[PDB]
Amino acid sequence: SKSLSPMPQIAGVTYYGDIPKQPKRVVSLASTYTGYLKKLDMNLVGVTSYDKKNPILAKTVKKAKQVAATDLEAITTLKPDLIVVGSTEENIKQLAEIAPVISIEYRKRDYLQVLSDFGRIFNKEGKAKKWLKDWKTKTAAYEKEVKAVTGDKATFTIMGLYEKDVYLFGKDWGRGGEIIHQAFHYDAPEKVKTEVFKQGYLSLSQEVLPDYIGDYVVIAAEDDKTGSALYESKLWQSIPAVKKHHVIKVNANVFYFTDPLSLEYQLETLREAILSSEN
Ligand SMILES: [Cl-]
Ligand code: NA
Ligand code: NA
Ligand SMILES: [Zn+2]
Ligand SMILES: [Zn+2]
Ligand SMILES: [Zn+2]
Repeated sequence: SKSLSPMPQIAGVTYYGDIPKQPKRVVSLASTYTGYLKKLDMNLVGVTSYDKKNPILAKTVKKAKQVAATDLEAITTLKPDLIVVGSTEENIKQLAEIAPVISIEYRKRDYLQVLSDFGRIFNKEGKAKKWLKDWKTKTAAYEKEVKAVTGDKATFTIMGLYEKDVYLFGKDWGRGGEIIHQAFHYDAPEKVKTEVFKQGYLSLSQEVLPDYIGDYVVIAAEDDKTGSALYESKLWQSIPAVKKHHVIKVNANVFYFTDPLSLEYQLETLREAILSSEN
């Protein structure tokens, strides 16, 4: 009985059932996408734990219930007309019995394309287009502002800390890489381009970190103590970028994401942090 989405065929997008064009009660089970749906003025009745822990996005979804993909009863009771999942979810069959499902395979469309793709699915092209135009202009302007500080050839490395582990990231695996490498067009060290960019991420032992850091490093973490032992180490303190105060420590609870709401916060945060590196 719902007016239907035109359900365009788009790389990475799979539809289960007849997707509504104008869903009124959306459950997002994919934190990668929740804020895209919010930007397009969807009514989110269910979101994920990650969404509730995202201090920027959470402010806009207070009325949504936190749910996990296993919460068949809670999701049913929310009476959704659309469920959104990532393609690695394992109970899509059961979810699609509750409501139509859109399943997205990560990385098939880039962080900007995802928004315009949802614009086509929901006939919200104008909202997507306006946001994307503003983003293009603003990021070009900000690229000039930050390269006025660093120079145009400065290298950046994206890093994240989790538990006792260290990771590097490329241009399209979160942690600020989309803004640093795609929006600001900062280069990365050669070793990062060669070893990290294709896969998107790389597990590293701490002792080799100096070899992967050039001018600047952006480091994501979920709490301000995860990195404490690393930061006090002689190894870390030996790195030229560290000596120069070219370390930018960011809050992973928002910096994991690439939705428009998270990005707006990240963009201003990174712009200000690059300026502040020269205080
Ligand atoms: Cl932050
Ligand atoms: Na966590
Ligand atoms: Na500023
Ligand atoms: Zn129950
Ligand atoms: Zn550029
Ligand atoms: Zn400096």
